Amino acid sequence: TYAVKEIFYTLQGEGANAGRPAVFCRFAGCNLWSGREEDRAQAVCRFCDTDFVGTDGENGGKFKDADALVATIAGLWPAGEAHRFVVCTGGEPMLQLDQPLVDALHAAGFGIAIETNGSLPVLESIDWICVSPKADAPLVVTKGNELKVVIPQDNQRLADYAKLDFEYFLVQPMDGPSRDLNTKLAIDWCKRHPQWRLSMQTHKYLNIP
Amino acid sequence: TYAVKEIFYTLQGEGANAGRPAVFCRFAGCNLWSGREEDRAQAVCRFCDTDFVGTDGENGGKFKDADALVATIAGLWPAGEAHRFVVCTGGEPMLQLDQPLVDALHAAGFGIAIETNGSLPVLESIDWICVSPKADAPLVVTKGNELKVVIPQDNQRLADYAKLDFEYFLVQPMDGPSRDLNTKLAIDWCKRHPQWRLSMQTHKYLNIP
Ligand SMILES: C[S@@+](CC[C@H](N)C(=O)[O-])C[C@H]1O[C@@H](n2cnc3c(N)ncnc32)[C@H](O)[C@@H]1O
Ligand SMILES: C[S@@+](CC[C@H](N)C(=O)[O-])C[C@H]1O[C@@H](n2cnc3c(N)ncnc32)[C@H](O)[C@@H]1O
Ligand SMILES: Nc1nc2c(c(=O)[nH]1)N[C@@H](C(=O)O)CN2
Ligand SMILES: Nc1nc2c(c(=O)[nH]1)N[C@@H](C(=O)O)CN2
Ligand code: SF4
Ligand code: SF4
Ligand code: NA
Ligand code: NA
Ligand code: NA
Repeated sequence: TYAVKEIFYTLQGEGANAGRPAVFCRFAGCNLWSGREEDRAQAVCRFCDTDFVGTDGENGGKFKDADALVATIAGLWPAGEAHRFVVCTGGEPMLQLDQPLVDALHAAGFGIAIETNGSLPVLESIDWICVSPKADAPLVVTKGNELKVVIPQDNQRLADYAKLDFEYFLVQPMDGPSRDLNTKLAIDWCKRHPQWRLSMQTHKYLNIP
Repeated sequence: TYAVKEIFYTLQGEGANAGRPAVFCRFAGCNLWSGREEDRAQAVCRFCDTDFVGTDGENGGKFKDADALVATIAGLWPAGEAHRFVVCTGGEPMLQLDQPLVDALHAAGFGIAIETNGSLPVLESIDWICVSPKADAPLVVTKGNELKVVIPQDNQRLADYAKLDFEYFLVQPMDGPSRDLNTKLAIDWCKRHPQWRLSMQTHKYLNIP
């Protein structure tokens, strides 16, 4: 059984796949924050820009099995078009994403991406693994396709991340009252340490979901 | 001998490599437009957003040979950092980019990207080939890494471009008085035909060179 906040079709706004059409499957619930504003100030992850509480968003609900969920995800794809691509996110998707859902998505022709905080083991049959490490959480996922680090966070050991086994190393400016400041910081970081590339949250500039 | 408008260090704003630190080598001169405003209305390519006239920009000039040009390019890279990457553009870079410059850049440890209008044969030893076809010009480069089509253009057979031999197919909104309009058209195009992905001119949103 899957608790899903929302499912929607848009362009991936972030990371190496920015600009790519994708169905987003946003799972409800996270292991680093309750999602309640009352808890934010004491949480492990305190800067979250997302509503992942409950199953009341667009196409959200409790799905009784993988087939039900895949049917809804598939239904959002343009008729007759291939290149099916789904981004599993949340919330922390690895609280719920399992091999049966991965297998059912694959059998429906989807390539699968995940957005994960890296504090939980990931299924390696997932096609595109994006890990976004939180400075005060364990990082147990040390290989993947892209490591997308939100900066700045206190306690961060940023240069150390570049030692890990990823294809791409990205910094993403932390949105909030200092987004423009953080964007300049991020640009400067990449220019000084060009192993790193910039990940903009482009959907916020394009004003799309 | 090379006529170079400007050379500068920044992040690639466009295409699949958007966000990546790069030295931009902007060659002076193009074969589809003189670069003069009085000629724009009659040019083969009429929507250009770039100044490629003369050799008077930052680090711009007339370079004696490949070694002199590579020296200036390499000089802009952060000392002791690898991942060297140069984007050859202009102007139309294939008017000037030759094998000795490519070989010299490679010997200096640079990966080489090109931004080309596709009307001239390209050097296939270039590491990253981005082709941006102009609807009223011939297209003689029909394979490469990314095909980044600026939209809308009159006379365009946009869907048909997808039959060419590229890894990525992108649409980029035409900047000018209708940028926001064209951005909406481009997003819609990708969502309708998800083989295509959106290429934003992110440097214009970030306000960086
Ligand atoms: C909402 S999280 C959900 C996926 C997973 N829980 C994670 O943290 O990777 C999706 C992405 O948004 C990023 N993000 C969250 N809050 C952000 C903020 N205020 N500014 C920028 N990126 C943010 C996260 O780091 C992550 O890369
Ligand atoms: C200035 S051109 C130089 C390289 C070569 N002349 C070409 O056209 O590809 C660099 C890139 O900017 C794109 N471009 C030019 N004018 C533009 C505009 N008004 N809006 C959006 N992209 C534009 C071109 O299509 C090309 O992809
Ligand atoms: N367009 C778009 N892209 C996104 C997001 C989002 O909310 N919209 N959210 C991010 C996420 O929550 O995973 C990833 N990329
Ligand atoms: N940052 C940045 N990226 C660019 C450009 C530019 O002017 N700035 N110009 C484009 C070009 O003229 O090739 C390609 N990408
Ligand atoms: S770990 Fe991801 S989903 Fe959870 S609070 Fe942090 S950014 Fe939000
Ligand atoms: S072909 Fe490229 S450089 Fe030449 S006018 Fe068009 S966009 Fe500008
Ligand atoms: Na989000
Ligand atoms: Na330009
Ligand atoms: Na058209």
